[PDB]
Amino acid sequence: MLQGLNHLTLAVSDLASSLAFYQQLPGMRLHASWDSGAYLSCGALWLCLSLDEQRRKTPPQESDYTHYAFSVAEEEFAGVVALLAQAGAEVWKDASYYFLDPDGHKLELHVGNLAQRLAACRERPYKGMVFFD
Amino acid sequence: MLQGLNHLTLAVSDLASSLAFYQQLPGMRLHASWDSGAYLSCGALWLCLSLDEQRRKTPPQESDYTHYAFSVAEEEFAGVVALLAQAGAEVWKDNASYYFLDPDGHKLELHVGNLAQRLAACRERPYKGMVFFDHHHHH
Ligand SMILES: [Mn+2]
Ligand SMILES: [Mn+2]
Ligand code: NI
Ligand code: NI
Repeated sequence: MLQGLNHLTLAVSDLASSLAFYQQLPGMRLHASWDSGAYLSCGALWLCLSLDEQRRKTPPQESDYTHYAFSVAEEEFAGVVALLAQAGAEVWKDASYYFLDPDGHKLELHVGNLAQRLAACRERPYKGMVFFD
Repeated sequence: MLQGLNHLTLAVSDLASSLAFYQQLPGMRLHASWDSGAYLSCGALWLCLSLDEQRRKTPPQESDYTHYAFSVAEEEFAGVVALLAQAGAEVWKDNASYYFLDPDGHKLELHVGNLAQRLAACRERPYKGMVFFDHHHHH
């Protein structure tokens, strides 16, 4: 039986460039690096960077909505966003902040879990929404 | 401070096709669905499906190595892979890991072991040019 996400692996074109970008994020931690990848963690998240020359840096309008979001407390959301604004991180769309990584992977800062989102969705459902017990 | 992965959102071309696929995985559980998306959980993972016009069934050779792996216990790895083999899930890379695609071509994986165990394995035998940053006394 599946117990959860084991690891998230992102294909990167320049490992040193990607390592600088993720090391600036508070909570991100570098455990090891080698010639074609690196191992990082962020809380329980095991993040793996994999060097891939068949990885393009893609502008956000030319990729789909697949994105990866990281948890930030409400009291610290404003701080982290200011840190990425000062760093010059490019935003790709409009309690969330959407920013890309050096290769164009769509990332997000988000406050709230799945339980708070379903509760909000109960009080105001989307079109055709069904809840399952 | 970033505390961890908040949610993983996958773009899908057929929402109903995708929910059949992910619900076939034991432990994958559906909480809500609507016209253009769904909310699922798997342990602590919050998985979100988002219906997208601009999404192709991408062949594995035409996409990069970005993939998403799910944890399975050692005693149950064979069962879950056998379940996906009988279901006909397309494999995207040879072989404690099993690499399979979802109906849109998102690269997935089942894996036994965590990052602490992989780091231990890597220190017994490192990759090319590997440098470790958690202090150890392995020789
Ligand atoms: Mn999101
Ligand atoms: Mn993997
Ligand atoms: Ni040894
Ligand atoms: Ni020591």
